[PDB]
Amino acid sequence: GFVVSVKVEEEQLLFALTDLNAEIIENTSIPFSSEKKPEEAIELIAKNVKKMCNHLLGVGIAISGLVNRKKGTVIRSTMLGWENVALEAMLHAHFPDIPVYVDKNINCYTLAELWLGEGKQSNNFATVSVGAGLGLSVVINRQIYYGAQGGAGEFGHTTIQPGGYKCHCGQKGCLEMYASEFYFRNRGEELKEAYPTSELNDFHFDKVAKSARAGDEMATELMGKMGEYLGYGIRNIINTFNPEKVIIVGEGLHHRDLFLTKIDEIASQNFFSGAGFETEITTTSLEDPAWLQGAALLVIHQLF
Amino acid sequence: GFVVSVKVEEEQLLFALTDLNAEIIENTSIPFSSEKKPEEAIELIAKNVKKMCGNRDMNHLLGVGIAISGLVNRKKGTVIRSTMLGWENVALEAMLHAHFPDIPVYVDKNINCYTLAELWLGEGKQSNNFATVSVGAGLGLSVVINRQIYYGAQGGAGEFGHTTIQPGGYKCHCGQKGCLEMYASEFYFRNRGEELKEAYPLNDFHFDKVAKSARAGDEMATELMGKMGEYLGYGIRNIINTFNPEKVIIVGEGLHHRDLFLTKIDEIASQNFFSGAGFETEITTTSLEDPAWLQGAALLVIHQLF
Ligand SMILES: OC[C@H]1O[C@H](OC[C@H]2O[C@H](O)[C@H](O)[C@@H](O)[C@@H]2O)[C@H](O)[C@@H](O)[C@@H]1O
Ligand SMILES: OC[C@H]1O[C@H](OC[C@H]2O[C@H](O)[C@H](O)[C@@H](O)[C@@H]2O)[C@H](O)[C@@H](O)[C@@H]1O
Ligand SMILES: [Cl-]
Ligand SMILES: [Zn+2]
Ligand SMILES: [Zn+2]
Repeated sequence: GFVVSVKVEEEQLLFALTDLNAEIIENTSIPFSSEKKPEEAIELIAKNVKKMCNHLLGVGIAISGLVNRKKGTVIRSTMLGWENVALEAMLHAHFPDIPVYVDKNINCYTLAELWLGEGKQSNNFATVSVGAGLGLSVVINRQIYYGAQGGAGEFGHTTIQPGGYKCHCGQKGCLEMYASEFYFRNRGEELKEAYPTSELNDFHFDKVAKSARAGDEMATELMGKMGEYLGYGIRNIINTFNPEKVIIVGEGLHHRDLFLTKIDEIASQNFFSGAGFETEITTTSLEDPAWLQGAALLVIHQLF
Repeated sequence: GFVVSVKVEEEQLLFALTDLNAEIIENTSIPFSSEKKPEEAIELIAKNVKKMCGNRDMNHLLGVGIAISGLVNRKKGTVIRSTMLGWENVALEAMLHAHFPDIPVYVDKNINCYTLAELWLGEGKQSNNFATVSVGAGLGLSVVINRQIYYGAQGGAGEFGHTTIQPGGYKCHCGQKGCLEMYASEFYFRNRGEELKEAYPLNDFHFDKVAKSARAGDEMATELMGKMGEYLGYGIRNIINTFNPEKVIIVGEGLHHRDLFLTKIDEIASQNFFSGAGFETEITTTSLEDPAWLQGAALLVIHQLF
């Protein structure tokens, strides 16, 4: 009795085999750029699901973008450049009598928080992810809020700087262009000429954090500003939702020492704290594999 | 039976007498700036509640509903924080009960009251997840999820006017810098208008006055009004990407001058995460009018009594 879950990131596919309590039995990571390559990615997924396995009760998939959870399709992921991808149908060519379920990445994480994490107690909280992009999932009554057609929570594509950086979504000035890994490239390209002896020219989160800790001037400017914008974003979430608490999650937390304080400084100055009512902003006690545990719970709740 | 409703604005107090369908029977408005004067406001409210009742059996007054800006504790009827008014911990319901100790008094945020009117009387009656956004003196939001207003943890949800649209921008009455309200409401006209004086050699920055000058062809007022509409567009875009509402209902006194900014909203807000995939979100103006703030505050009472 087992479930297989998948997280489709932009530069790697993650897999796990879990039991019926979403406890991980095995997990792996396959380097692959899925950008504009859904068919090839899905063949790799099928191959790697088969590799991990009769008593496969389902496959759960966490992915970026607008998903139709009813049909198992990826309507629009501008993170991946995927347009109307029939993910469930395509995997069912390989695994005919195995349920496939798809949901937005951060919604899957939030299922994990609800069942295993600091969303055990709470009934109204928000989950914000930091890393490659910026994600949001809001829980209202221990239920994820999906909005009219499952698209709620594209908080990364709220405008934080009108007229600012061009986003992958087609808009200018999206929060994700300032309050995620994308900022390091957007701003780092502009700063090259001013900082010609910077170590830094790979703008992945890890590399930027490494250089910032090493005292590189450009890297610390990038990391400092990204934290400020993330602070604005979390403040916005607070003033908008009045959540009981905000739970920060995501791979960016490997470098939390470089931005959490900045987030707290900004986000704790909010509409309700002006009256003396503080909103708790806390980091998840779950780790990176909870994206996969959550995608598994996607299947498990469909069963029971 | 009847109820009396009140809307506490920043420069006037509005009143209505209402039957139990929220139909307005009487109304009045007193020009009074309640800015840092809660005690005087309550005396005026008490006076005008009585005036609304007229010669009626006061025994038939079923309750009083009050629409107001800011963070309200809707259980105790306190105004915890209205930075629009400069009020903090005003025990509005208790102060009123001192005058009317034997009738219910209910308090809620202004745009929540309007949204009750949309739910019962308007374009919200036929929807289950929609967002209501008010334009005028400030920028309000109420979101309905399953035909219920979403209040969040302590009733504070929807301070969307105090999301940051321009980091480092205009100082807001809430204490933050760069709030959406400083760009997508009447406040923008003062904020930006003061900066544009030297560029355009209009001195009253109220919404009505700026609208008048913009229609008359005043370059400054036209520039103010266009940009305000752009910012309101971004605000509504953000609402859409955040909530994926079935629809957005625009409401408020700012709509008296809708022809000066509504097309700018649609241009910006229609470009959103879901419309990129061919799914349009309807953005429409309410068919209700200004008195629905008062009808909503009456519904606040009625639908808590019955
Ligand atoms: O925050 C870490 C997280 O970033 C992405 O997911 C968040 C977010 O990214 C874009 O805004 C999409 O439009 C949203 O639908 C996504 O929720 C990465 O995809 C994810 O792998 C990473 O953990
Ligand atoms: O939009 C017209 C409306 O503006 C104000 O109410 C909206 C909003 O103002 C601030 O952001 C407050 O902090 C919020 O609690 C309010 O909902 C005016 O107070 C109102 O009279 C007017 O109709
Ligand atoms: Cl600020
Ligand atoms: Zn974007
Ligand atoms: Zn503000």
